[PDB]
Amino acid sequence: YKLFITEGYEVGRVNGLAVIGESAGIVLPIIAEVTPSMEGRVIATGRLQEIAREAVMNVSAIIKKYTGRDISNMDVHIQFVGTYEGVEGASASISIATAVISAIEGIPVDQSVAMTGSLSVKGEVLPVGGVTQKIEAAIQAGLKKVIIPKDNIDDVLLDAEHEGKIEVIPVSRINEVLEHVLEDGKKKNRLMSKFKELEL
Amino acid sequence: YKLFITEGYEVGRVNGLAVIGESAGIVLPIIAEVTPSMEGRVIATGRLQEIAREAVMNVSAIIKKYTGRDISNMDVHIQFVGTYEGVEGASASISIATAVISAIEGIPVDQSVAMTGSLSVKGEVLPVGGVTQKIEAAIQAGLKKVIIPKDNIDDVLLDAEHEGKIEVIPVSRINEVLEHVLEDGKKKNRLMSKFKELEL
Amino acid sequence: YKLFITEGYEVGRVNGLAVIGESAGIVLPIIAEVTPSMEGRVIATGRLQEIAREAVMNVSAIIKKYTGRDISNMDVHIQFVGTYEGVEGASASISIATAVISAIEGIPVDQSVAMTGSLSVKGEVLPVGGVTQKIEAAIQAGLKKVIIPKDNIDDVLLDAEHEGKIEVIPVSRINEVLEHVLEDGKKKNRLMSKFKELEL
Amino acid sequence: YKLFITEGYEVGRVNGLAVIGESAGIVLPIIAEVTPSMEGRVIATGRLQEIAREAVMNVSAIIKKYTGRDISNMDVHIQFVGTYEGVEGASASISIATAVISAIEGIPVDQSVAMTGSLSVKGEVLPVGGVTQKIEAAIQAGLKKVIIPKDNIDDVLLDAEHEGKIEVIPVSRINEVLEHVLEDGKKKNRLMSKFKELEL
Amino acid sequence: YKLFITEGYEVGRVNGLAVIGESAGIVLPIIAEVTPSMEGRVIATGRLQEIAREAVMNVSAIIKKYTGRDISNMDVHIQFVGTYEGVEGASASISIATAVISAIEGIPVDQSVAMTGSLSVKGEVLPVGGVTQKIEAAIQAGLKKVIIPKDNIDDVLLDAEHEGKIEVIPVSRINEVLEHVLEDGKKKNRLMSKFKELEL
Amino acid sequence: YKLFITEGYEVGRVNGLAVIGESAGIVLPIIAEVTPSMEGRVIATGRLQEIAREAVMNVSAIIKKYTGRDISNMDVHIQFVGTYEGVEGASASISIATAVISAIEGIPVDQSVAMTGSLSVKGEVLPVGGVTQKIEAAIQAGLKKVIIPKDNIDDVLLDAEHEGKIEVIPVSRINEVLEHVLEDGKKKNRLMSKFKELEL
Repeated sequence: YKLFITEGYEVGRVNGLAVIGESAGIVLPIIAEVTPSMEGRVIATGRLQEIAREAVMNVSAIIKKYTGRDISNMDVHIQFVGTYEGVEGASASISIATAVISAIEGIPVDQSVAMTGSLSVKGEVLPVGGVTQKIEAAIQAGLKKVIIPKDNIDDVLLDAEHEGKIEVIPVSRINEVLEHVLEDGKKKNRLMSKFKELEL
Repeated sequence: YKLFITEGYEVGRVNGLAVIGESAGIVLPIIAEVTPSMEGRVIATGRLQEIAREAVMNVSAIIKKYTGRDISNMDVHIQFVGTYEGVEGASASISIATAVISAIEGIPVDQSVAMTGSLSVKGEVLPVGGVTQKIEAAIQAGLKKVIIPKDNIDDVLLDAEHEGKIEVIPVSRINEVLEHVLEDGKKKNRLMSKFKELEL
Repeated sequence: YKLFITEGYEVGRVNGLAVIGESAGIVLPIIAEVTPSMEGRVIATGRLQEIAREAVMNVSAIIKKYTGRDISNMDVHIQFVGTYEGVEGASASISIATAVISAIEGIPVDQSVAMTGSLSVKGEVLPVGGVTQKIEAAIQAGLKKVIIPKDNIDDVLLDAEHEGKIEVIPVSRINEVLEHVLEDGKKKNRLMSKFKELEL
Repeated sequence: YKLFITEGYEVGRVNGLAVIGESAGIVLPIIAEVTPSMEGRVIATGRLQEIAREAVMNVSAIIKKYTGRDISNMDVHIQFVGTYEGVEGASASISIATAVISAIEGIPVDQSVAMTGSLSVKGEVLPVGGVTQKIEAAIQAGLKKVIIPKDNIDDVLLDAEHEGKIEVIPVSRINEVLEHVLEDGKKKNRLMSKFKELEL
Repeated sequence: YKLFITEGYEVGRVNGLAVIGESAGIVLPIIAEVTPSMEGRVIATGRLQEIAREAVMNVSAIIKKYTGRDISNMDVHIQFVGTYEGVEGASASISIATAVISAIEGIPVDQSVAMTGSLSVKGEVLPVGGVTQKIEAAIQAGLKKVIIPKDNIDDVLLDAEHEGKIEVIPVSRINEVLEHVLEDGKKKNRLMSKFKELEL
Repeated sequence: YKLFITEGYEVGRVNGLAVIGESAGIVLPIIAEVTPSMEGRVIATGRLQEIAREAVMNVSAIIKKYTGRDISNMDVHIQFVGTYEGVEGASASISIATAVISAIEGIPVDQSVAMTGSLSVKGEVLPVGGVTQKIEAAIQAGLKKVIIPKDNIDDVLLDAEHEGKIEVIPVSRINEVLEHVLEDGKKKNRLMSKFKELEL
């Protein structure tokens, strides 16, 4: 069995990438759900819960500023699939942020893409460590694409036999991640129109 | 004596399956109780407490989204019957989730069924390890049925003399687990009507 | 001297039974005290502290559900009298649970009774090991009665000269334990009226 | 030199009695200090640290119940004077409990008294072993009085030439120990008034 | 070479005295360092590590009570210079305590002084064994002064040719040790003002 | 073959010097590795493991105080190359400390240097025994430089034909050792800037 899905589209689920130990990359699937708060809470358990809370608060800024969704009045649940000891996740991970936006908007995410990067409260995608290791993991998982921060493109020390078993997609801003992973359709179009101010 | 019940119906109690060491499967009975919080707490003690907290938070998402029960304002108590060293439980175990739903709704669970699987916050049943070992344990316990994730059906390496001393029931979503284990009646019917949106 | 009391009534004190090694039964007196929390804590030290924490959390469910006492806002102190190496106690021991209920309610417990059994969060008394050894210990201690789980009645391999130097009282639920050990009076009557829903 | 003081009054210091080997009694002076926690801690090091932690938790119940002092928000330091191999101390020792009450209340303790006994969380003084050996040690140390549990009075196998080189004071409850060892004055009177409910 | 410094001032370093075998005194230099804990730890290795842990916990009581320093949130490192087999150190050694206070406060210690004594959690200096042997060692090391507990002044069996090749300074309390060894200045004055309550 | 490298630069590896028997000096190469702790451990095996544990704890103080690295959350592995009977190593050896700093910082060490000395928790280099024997060993190994404690410069009883087949470098503090052995570059410069407070 596998803990990640590698093809097709799913709401609320993203293949993130992480590091275990110093340099063993792993695929870290995230699943998010949002519910009415019945003062909403971020609900996460386990080792990576702080990384989850930070990612949800940062994406909440962007969700409030650009889409006007009332995320402070929602409960946001973050699940990491597969509980590994000594995982390090990217702070304010873009995979968690993307999972949340997908779950709130009801727009499926491409499972054939993996991604790593740190989300700023302004919507930027900030550079992270271990990009080569994480790419290799995505290659081993048989993913088709990997999103990485622009500032980490120099940081890909592939191989000669690995370039390219995967498409690398550099990004500087969250709207770019969403263009690359959200299923095409009317809902995606409406959403992207709301981020035009972030582009500007 | 036995620590599990193997026939008839009980509110709040589910026969889960776990692994001890690498491959010794065991029946892991779960009992749940929910009380008013008099900001509710998840109360669990011992080695498997994190597995319990994760399962209750994930099922809480589904309970809030689909049934509208105010679980954040309830104390949820999770008990594992029999304290074994070096048990590994399925993350976000479906047995804990089912025990909680049974306890909140007051609908008894079939004790002749055992189950293993990981619950997603979206209501999916995700694949887990050690499925053959866990099935064997249920066979040894003289259970009649075992629920496993769909994605683990290939993972059943039974025997030739063991197929079939037990009915195997593959599942992809939590509402399926509930159809298979909750006592039939008006309360079960009302509950299942609330999950039709999960089916959809 | 003796570490246990064998006749008369005492608030907060119960003669539990345990096993040391494999089959040496011992009387394990428990004393409990509850104080305002001045977020309450369970306070226990030593080898059996986990058994104590589990028993107090399970009985807390029943105390909240049926009597409405705010036990989350109390400190609960559990003392085991006599510190023996390699004691094994019944998980979620009914003696600890009974000591707590006695201490909160201020209703003395019969010291001439010993008991063993595991408390479920639902209020059931679950079967335990070493029942013959534990009964013998109570006989040697000169106790008059012993409470055991119903499911362990077949498990009493007495002797021919030991049946009966003690009254054996089988139980299935916590309210039965309380009927058999709490001092008769108005406080006991009020309490038992609150458990009628557990009977039902 | 001597490790114990044998006359006059000192805050926070008590001459306890212990056994080394099987029957060599020794005077075991305890010194306690309490500080604001700046979630308080019990701080003890060495072989007898568990005995110390147990005694402080048990006396904390009584301190919270009867005097209302916030001991969970204090650091409690327990020192044993003289580090002897293979000392056995009375579980939940009344000497440690008395040292703590003296230190919190600022009321000096009579150094001419030694004591042994086990404190229950309810405030009782429970019987202990080796009472003759411990009394002899106090006699050899030239102490004037020794407090022992009531239930151990039969257990004093003195001599004919030793009865009485020391005053024996039997006790059943902690308030009695405090009446016998705390320096007389207004602070002692206030404190004892708070224990009247323990007498009752 | 020598393992101890015998003149001038150094932060964090104290010449303690110990016994090897039964009566061979030695100078036992201690060096301490305190760091932020980045729940602080006492870090000590080797044979005397328990003596070190005890001394640091006892001086921590005094540091918290009188100076208000948050020592529970500091890592305290204790080093013994020269690793000798079968050293016995004074329990809760005043040299370790002084090294810690010097290191936290940044106030140098006189290397021309050696000291021995046991620190109580109340700030007293308690008597210790082998005082003559330890004094002789300080004499052989060419130290100028030696601090000993008051109660050990009778215990100095010098010689006729050794009285006095060294100044003996008797002490009853820790503030006296600090008056005698800390470098004079504004920092020492501030510190000593905080101990006036210990004098009282 | 040789167990030590005598020219060029290597991360994590240092040529220390030790004594076998009374006066046979040997080159004692140390290799260190640091890993995330996945509460870190010092991992060392064999005869010199205590010397290794002491050196790592002392250098940890300096690493925490001056560079802010979280070494308590790292596993530190210390290997001694060549297992000789009856080696004596310098307590808190500066070679082990240097190997650790090199491994954490990723800055190679000059293999043409050997060193001996004891590290204080304050960062001083303390004198050690057998300096002549150790220097001779480095000469025989064909090393180019040897670092020794300042206080041992009088202790070099070379020869007339041995002065100088090697450069002797006296040191008083750890930052001096690092200036002399770490490969020049930006990483070394950054590190040395953090020790300026140790110089001061």
